[PDB]
Amino acid sequence: SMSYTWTGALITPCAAEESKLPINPLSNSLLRHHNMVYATTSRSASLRQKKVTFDRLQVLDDHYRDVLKEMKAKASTVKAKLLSIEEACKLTPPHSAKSKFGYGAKDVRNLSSRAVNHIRSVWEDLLEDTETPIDTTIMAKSEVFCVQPGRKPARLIVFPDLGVRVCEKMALYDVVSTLPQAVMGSSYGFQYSPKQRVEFLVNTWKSKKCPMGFSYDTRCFDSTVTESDIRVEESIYQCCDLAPEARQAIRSLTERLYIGGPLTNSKGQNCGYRRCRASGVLTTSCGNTLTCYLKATAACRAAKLQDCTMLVNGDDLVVICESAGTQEDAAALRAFTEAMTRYSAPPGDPPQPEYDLELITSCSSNVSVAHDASGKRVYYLTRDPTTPLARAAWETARHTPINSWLGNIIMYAPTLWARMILMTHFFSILLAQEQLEKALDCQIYGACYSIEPLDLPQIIERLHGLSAFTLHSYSPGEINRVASCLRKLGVPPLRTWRHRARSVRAKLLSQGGRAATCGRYLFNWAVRTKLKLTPIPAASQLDLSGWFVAGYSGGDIYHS
Ligand SMILES: O=c1ncn(Cc2c(F)cc(F)cc2F)c2ccc(Oc3cccc(-c4nc5ncccc5o4)c3C(F)(F)F)cc12
Ligand SMILES: [Mg+2]
Ligand SMILES: [Mg+2]
Repeated sequence: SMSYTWTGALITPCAAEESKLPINPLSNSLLRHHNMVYATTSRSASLRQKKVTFDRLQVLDDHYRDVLKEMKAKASTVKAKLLSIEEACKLTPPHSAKSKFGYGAKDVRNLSSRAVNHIRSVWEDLLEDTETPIDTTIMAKSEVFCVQPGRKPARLIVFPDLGVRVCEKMALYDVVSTLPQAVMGSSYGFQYSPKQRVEFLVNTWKSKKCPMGFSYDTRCFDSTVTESDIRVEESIYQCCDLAPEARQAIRSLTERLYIGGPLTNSKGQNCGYRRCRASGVLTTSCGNTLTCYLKATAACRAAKLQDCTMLVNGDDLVVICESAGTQEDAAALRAFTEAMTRYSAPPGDPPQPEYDLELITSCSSNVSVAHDASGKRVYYLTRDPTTPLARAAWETARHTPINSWLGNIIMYAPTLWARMILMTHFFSILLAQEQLEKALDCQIYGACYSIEPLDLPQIIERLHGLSAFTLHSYSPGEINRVASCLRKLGVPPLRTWRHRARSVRAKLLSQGGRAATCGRYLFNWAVRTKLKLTPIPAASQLDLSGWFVAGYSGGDIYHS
């Protein structure tokens, strides 16, 4: 069937939308080529629509069937619980989109009876109506990027009302947080912290006689997802021991929301129909990871690829296997892609086989190596700084709900670019406005957390280890990439950053306390007379477990 059907009404904005980067006195310290930075607007929706709209083609075979059964067998072991309305309400973010029934995020978290009552209403309805298609809203997502030798058309977000959203949680939150793990095991990409991820890639890599890996990029994965896939996906959820209420809710949500439904623009007009995965629902992450793993695993048997391990993060997939020879690999890879095409997961960019782990890119990230205080090789997760930086610049000029910079510093703490640019820049600014104390929000795996800037040392040490503060002698490849990017966006030279860092470091050490701890560890790279960095007390006792459990992009999740 057609992934989408349009009535003609436009994808409309609910407020004015900024697209250019504001010439701000602060952002300018970061990068000078500000016209290279942009934000997507509904003004490009049409372009994105033409791409995400097409007729899916799917042919399932015995391999596909075999893997599904293997997957169902494992899910059979799961027993998912039903969340109460309070638990579900506590999971709602404060910024989350208000309901069209007289209540907003804040009311939900406060358990305001007007809200909680309508919520119960939607739930009762999910227990009685097993057919009626639930309304969704379509919007153009506003994200920051850096131009390219053109521009990226906005991405479309389809999401149900806050009411239906607190319910999805009530019936599927426990499921999407545990099932993927039970089914895919070591392959479930969201259970890892960046370091546990690198360790997993490296370990998997070194376990092959002659390794070979490749990343597979599906063309607009979300729309490749068919009704069949969605039902199959639910068939798995159904293997869980579930309270009657939840089993019904899942059955209904599957037929009324997940498999497809009507579309409405911000102006309340009928835009069309969706017969594929909605980005803004709770099951997107889990659903896509399971679906991708299913097809990919089944595809490897089809393409005769030998002993292949996989790491899946939603629509993002990377695969490592035993090389059978240069030409044979290129053969099987193509054989793979076709299998996936039949499964309705054609590639955006044809996949190319890699024989060096540093060249494989998954989750926009690659694995690279540097050295610690003692000169020991250290492996860490990195990526291209372009978008991170561009967004960092934008988040400097405008007040913004989520701070991609904070999250990026956390996830990429050991990288050269995060430590030299981001850490310096933001502390330099925070320190100024005396904001070092204020807590900020950011997202890790789509989930939303509230982080205190002054706890970055503990956090970083816990998730990465002390070496995150002393890595040096990065790879020439990471060095080249970083440089090119920094040069492209007009970022100040290394020296300007070393100076700026030496400065903020001093201003931090004087403040004493956590501030001193920040200056001491975070900026140890700037001073000639390095200090001895010892394990930070607070780090010793931190529960960063909930941080790396599952994915929740578009899931409307907030962990307090
Ligand atoms: O391997 C290293 N080992 C240690 N240090 C020191 C160091 C560090 F251990 C951590 C940190 F947090 C900052 C920092 F200093 C390096 C510092 C810079 C570098 O790479 C270079 C070298 C020369 C120029 C540029 C360079 N080209 C540029 N072009 C435009 C703007 C800025 C630029 O900087 C770069 C860089 F873009 F950083 F990758 C490599 C290393
Ligand atoms: Mg974990
Ligand atoms: Mg895609």
